Amino acid sequence: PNIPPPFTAPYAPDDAEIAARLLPASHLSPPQEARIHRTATRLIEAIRKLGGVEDMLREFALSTKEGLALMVLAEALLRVPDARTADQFIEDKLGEGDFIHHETKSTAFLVNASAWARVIQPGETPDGTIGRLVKRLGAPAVRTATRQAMRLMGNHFVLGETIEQALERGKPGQKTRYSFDMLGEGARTAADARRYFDAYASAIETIGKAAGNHALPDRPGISVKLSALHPRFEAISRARVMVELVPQLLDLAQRAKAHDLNFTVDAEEADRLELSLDVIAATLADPSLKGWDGFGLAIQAYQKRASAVIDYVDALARAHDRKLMVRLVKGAYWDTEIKRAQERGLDGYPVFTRKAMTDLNYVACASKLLALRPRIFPQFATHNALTVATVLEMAEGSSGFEFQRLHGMGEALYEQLAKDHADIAYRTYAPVGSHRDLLAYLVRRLLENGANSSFVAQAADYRVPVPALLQRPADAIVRPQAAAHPRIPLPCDLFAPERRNSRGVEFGARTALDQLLTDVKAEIADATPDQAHAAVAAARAGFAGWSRTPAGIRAAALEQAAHLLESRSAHFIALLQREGGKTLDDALSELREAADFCRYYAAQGRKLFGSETAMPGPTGESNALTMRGRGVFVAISPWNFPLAIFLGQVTAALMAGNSVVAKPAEQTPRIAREAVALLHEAGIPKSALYLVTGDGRIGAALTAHPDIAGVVFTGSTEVARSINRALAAKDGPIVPLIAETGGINAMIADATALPEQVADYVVTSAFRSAGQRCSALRLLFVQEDVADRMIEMVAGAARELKIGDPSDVATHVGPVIDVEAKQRLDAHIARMKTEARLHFAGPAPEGCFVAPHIFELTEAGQLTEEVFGPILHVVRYRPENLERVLRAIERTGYGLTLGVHSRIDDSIEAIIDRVQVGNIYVNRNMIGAVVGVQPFGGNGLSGTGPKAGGPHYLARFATEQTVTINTAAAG
Amino acid sequence: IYVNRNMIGAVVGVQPFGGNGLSGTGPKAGGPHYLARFATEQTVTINTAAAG
Amino acid sequence: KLFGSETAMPGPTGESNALTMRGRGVFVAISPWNFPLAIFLGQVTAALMAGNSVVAKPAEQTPRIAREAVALLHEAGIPKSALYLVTGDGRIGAALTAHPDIAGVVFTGSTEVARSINRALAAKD
Amino acid sequence: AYRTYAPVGSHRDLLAYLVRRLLENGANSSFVAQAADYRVPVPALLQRPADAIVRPQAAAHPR
Ligand SMILES: Cc1cc2nc3c(=O)[nH]c(=O)nc-3n(C[C@H](O)[C@H](O)[C@H](O)COP(=O)(O)OP(=O)(O)OC[C@H]3O[C@@H](n4cnc5c(N)ncnc54)[C@H](O)[C@@H]3O)c2cc1C
Ligand SMILES: Cc1cc2nc3c(=O)[nH]c(=O)nc-3n(C[C@H](O)[C@H](O)[C@H](O)COP(=O)(O)OP(=O)(O)OC[C@H]3O[C@@H](n4cnc5c(N)ncnc54)[C@H](O)[C@@H]3O)c2cc1C
Repeated sequence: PNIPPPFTAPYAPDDAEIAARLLPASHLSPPQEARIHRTATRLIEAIRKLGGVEDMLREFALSTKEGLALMVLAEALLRVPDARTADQFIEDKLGEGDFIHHETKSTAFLVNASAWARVIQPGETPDGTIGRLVKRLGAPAVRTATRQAMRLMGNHFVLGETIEQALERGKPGQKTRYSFDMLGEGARTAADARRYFDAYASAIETIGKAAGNHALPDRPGISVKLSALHPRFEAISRARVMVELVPQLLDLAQRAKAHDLNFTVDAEEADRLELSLDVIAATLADPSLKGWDGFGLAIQAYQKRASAVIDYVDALARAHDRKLMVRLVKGAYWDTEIKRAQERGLDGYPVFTRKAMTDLNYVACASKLLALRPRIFPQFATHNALTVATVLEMAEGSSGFEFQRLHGMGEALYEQLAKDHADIAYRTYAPVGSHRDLLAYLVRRLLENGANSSFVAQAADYRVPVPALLQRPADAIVRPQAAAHPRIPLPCDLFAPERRNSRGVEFGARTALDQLLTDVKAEIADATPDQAHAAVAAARAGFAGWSRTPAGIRAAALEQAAHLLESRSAHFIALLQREGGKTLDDALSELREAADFCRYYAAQGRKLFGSETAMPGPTGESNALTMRGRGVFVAISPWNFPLAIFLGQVTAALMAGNSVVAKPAEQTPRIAREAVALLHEAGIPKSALYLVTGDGRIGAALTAHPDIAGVVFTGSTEVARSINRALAAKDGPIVPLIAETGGINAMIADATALPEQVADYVVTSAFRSAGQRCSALRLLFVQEDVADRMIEMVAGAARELKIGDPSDVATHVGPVIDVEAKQRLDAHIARMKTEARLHFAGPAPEGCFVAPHIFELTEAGQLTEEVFGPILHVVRYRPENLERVLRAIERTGYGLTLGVHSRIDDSIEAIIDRVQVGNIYVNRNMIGAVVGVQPFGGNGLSGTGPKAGGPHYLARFATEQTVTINTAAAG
Repeated sequence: IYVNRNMIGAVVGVQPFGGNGLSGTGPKAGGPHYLARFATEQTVTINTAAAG
Repeated sequence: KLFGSETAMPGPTGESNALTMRGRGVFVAISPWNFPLAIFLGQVTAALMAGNSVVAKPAEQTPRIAREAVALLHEAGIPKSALYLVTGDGRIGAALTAHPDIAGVVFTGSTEVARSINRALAAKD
Repeated sequence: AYRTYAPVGSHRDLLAYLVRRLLENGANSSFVAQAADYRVPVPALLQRPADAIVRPQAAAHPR
């Protein structure tokens, strides 16, 4: 049969339609249900008859953060050479003080062994995760919880500083009772991708030398992650991924085949499904994998596409005439998928949103997989007693499949299953790898053991009666229309009923990305000072009628502008790419933001200007407060968000009842002209909105005009002051100036932060849009104990960014706006090269490009200007010198964005309390403020306020009027 | 604006008082838009996904 | 109502977004002779309420009431370090408003003086 | 100094004693029960009685 086409199932179909088929098909005869019920009751009875992570979380009532901190402290304590020394520490030091120090050191130990190896003053304020733990449970219970974490870490994990040390520790002249769930994921650098490859290769040899003499399926397996093997494993980098990753995955599959092992490609996020299936298919196709039945992959039942992934895998197996071992799981990234679909404004969720639907689809999928025997050998990975009992019933035997579990979970379940059914096979995986890969793995692990819907958690809570654990999924759903979770809105309804959300696109769905790429590919004289003056006068004339147009009618025009923007998204995205130099995601994002500005100011507009506010007062008198347009606003906009900031400023002014003269940046008048024509078409009268183009001279003519009633300006600090001076110089009214200006934006990362995550956030914040965002990271402060690893990881990550033509989908970093910008940037770079350590200087293509650069400074004071390009500055610091760091941030006088990366709530809160920055971003990137979600704007040298996209913005464009009427003659 | 009564003696919280043009910048003293002008906004955005 | 608590913003799951309002810094309060108690206290307590510290310069003709008011505020709970009274002419007012460390001016008085204050502010770097 | 008492007697007198004993160990307001529930932070166990009452008129239980 034919090799199947590239996988392209619909990403997020409707749950009800799926439920309409799954509900009737799940029906079981009374004797089938009786067997299921009995088997499952027995399994749970055994479960409720050792210790696991969930038990520790439940016993001390620990959050996932606290669980994490104790397990990290436990691993550090287990690696102390002399056990008595750890014992001394636990009793004498732990819980007595140095709470943050212990948490910081034990976490740093995971990337910098040297870091972990003092005298504690009494009466120390208990802060940090551990100190807060101690205030809550008492120091003695914390010691007890750490010792339990120590038994868990020592018994359920195979760990070392290096893979060689992990592998040596996990050794059995016999066979290992465990398959390896390797720790690695998401290479950030080319060197990370090689390290993980070598770890996998080394693991396979160790596993091989101890594999026993039986045939599959009774040989050990290894689990592998595509993201570990390639530093840009993403849909937009598919071309380079097919060429680079496939040979590497092939090399490991071959090494595995030589020991006749089970080799399994793990399933990761929904946006990587298609790409992974492409990688897997091309790899499987190689003739070198013939005559071996161990190749396989995981398939996630929580996805709506799961059943189609099974069809695809089967056709693949028939086309190449292979036997595959296929792992069926529910799925480990549920929270991530919900969040991403909301952020990306998708039209639905790739996963089910009711737990019972996952459970339903898992059983339907198991049923399908069982009938693909013997070509497919199904592996059912679950620790759910009901799921196990149900799959066992459907198999009608015990041959041709196995179950799977993770070391430290499901032990009692599968022991009992083995007693009641001697021919049952189950595979046990152990997590194996290096300390530097532990944190990322622990976080994912802890979300499921801490989940309340989790079977493992409930079974361990004796409040939950056994029969509750045995509810059939079909009886929890009942009706197809109930399939979706009622308390989780679709992304388009995220703000309902306040306003509609703009639509995004899933780049990981090739149908969506291809169409978007296709639609997009398918798509000005200056003004004289006299024309600018005529513009003001014409706007002054149109003001009277526009200010008196009812607020509902002004709002309707904004909402219609939003609708037309989204309807013509391809036209505007094409402009943003060609005139703005933006990558596809930046342009799409800008388009969304422009439409979000319209709907949001429209909604705030009705609330603010829709009706008067009655003031309390004496009887026989009415007092009403209203807000009226001010006059003609002059809107001056920058080149870097030439559509969204342009429209945000303009539609705010219009919404408040002002007429507008808008002057866009010299570099981007075409998009501004398309925007203005669009507003006119949406309902803005020709007499309320005028576009005037030209240089700073034209801008200065507008702002010097005696008849204007206010200025809204976004741009350089220097120009804002001159505008402010030109206004204050007039003898007329003092008009409002709203000025959003630059920043020297810092980020603080401590040693409790995950270095791979921070690296991601730093790369994005500093280098996305070639650093041409006002919110961009300019200055990273990183704690010395993790500084070398963090810097190396950011540098290695920056080197994987494709720089080039913005219209190419694979491009990460497009050109800077113009030659003058490139000249200023290249001059700062030349200076920094003689002044500070160069950690990275990327290769730029010929043309208007500047590549990411990373410099380390001796001190923050060496950075004195905002440099508007892809250039990161790094300062390493000592933990006790945080005060010097905070002062260094205060000293610039700026205050736009600040990033904070830390596990420690008390440190985060101490930083928030201290700084005056407009936008603080904790444990995520510092860019992409969402309208109505992150009201965006800074203070000090960074801006005047109020914040754009927030609830205090519109009022500033208007003036108040109080009407007081003596009503006593009416009675 | 005062209709069929005198033009003086604005009462705090009843007649938010203050003018525009050459008469003032705003916001009106004794009204609900006054305090905000003396303050600055701060947005704190926290990724809480690790907590669950 | 305004500073008592943060405003939760709508947003995606797995993320919190809170809007707060903080003091700006040092406010200079300049008040006229014609409502020497109420406009003095209106401007002063508003700035204080918003979380700013205040340097208040009353009109030359009415410092005695201004001093009694400031003393009364201290006694009612305003720390000495949050509120200071400076008396003198327009030149003293001009000293306060030209100072590079102040975070805002609240002014009631003549149109001509407002412009000169506004010019002195815009002149700063 | 502290004195420790042991329950001493015959089986025929146990049931009546156990019932009374079990009402206090099972009580949610019970200090012993709360201290053994790690959900309850140590500072909660240390609330002074006078601060739970606050006002004389609140002395009686409202429900
Ligand atoms: C050996 C092994 C290997 C694995 N490999 C992978 C892999 O490569 N990729 C991967 O993604 N997973 C993988 N998993 C699965 C993941 O790690 C979890 O263990 C698994 O999802 C838990 O399922 P369950 O039957 O044990 O538990 P349960 O408590 O029955 O099921 C919990 C699951 O339900 C789902 N869920 C929770 N809430 C909702 C909701 N509101 N709506 C819809 N669904 C919901 C989630 O998927 C959650 O994990 C693997 C598991 C094992 C044991
Ligand atoms: C050695 C010993 C001998 C004892 N002998 C006697 C005896 O002879 N007669 C006798 O009656 N008790 C006796 N008790 C007391 C009784 O057995 C309980 O042990 C005691 O009341 C618990 O108090 P506490 O300080 O340990 O615990 P706590 O948890 O502090 O206090 C619980 C007590 O609060 C009271 N209480 C609970 N709810 C309310 C409420 N809503 N309003 C008002 N009060 C409330 C009850 O008295 C309850 O026992 C004795 C206790 C001991 C240890």
